[PDB]
Amino acid sequence: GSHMASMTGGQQMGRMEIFHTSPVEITTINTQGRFGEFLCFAADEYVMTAGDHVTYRIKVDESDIIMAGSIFYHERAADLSGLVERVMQLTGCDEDTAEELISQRIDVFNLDDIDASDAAELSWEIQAITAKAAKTLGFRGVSMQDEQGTCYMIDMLGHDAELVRVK
Repeated sequence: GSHMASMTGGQQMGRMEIFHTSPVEITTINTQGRFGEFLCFAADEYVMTAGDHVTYRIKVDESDIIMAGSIFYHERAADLSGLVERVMQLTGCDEDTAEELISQRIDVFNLDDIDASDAAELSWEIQAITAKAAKTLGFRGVSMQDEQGTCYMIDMLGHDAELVRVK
């Protein structure tokens, strides 16, 4: 069975070669992210910082973040009540930041307001909790603010052949 996704008919709109990082050697997906959830990729050559890690270059719909980013239109509307209590207790974030934080629109790396020392370690947890959002829609389409300024968290499906080492 399977091999059906490989025989796709141009269903995936616009693929983007992305740098997924997990310090290892290419054998199995470590799937050990901060949420036990999907894997991180960074934009540009800044896969982590330097390329001393086994990075994977995968092809991904640029549309993924667009159809997933639709979350940031509906969630605050109805889910607000639960969201407020949620992210407030998740990483001690004020509702203003909290709401936008769902789609990870601000890591403490760009933030001078909140103490970017302690909140920095919490921002890794923000990345974990943002994967929870990506876990809900099915399209993972989520982005962060890293050294280069945008990271993304996407699912490492059993199509693992997609993960091509780029160090």
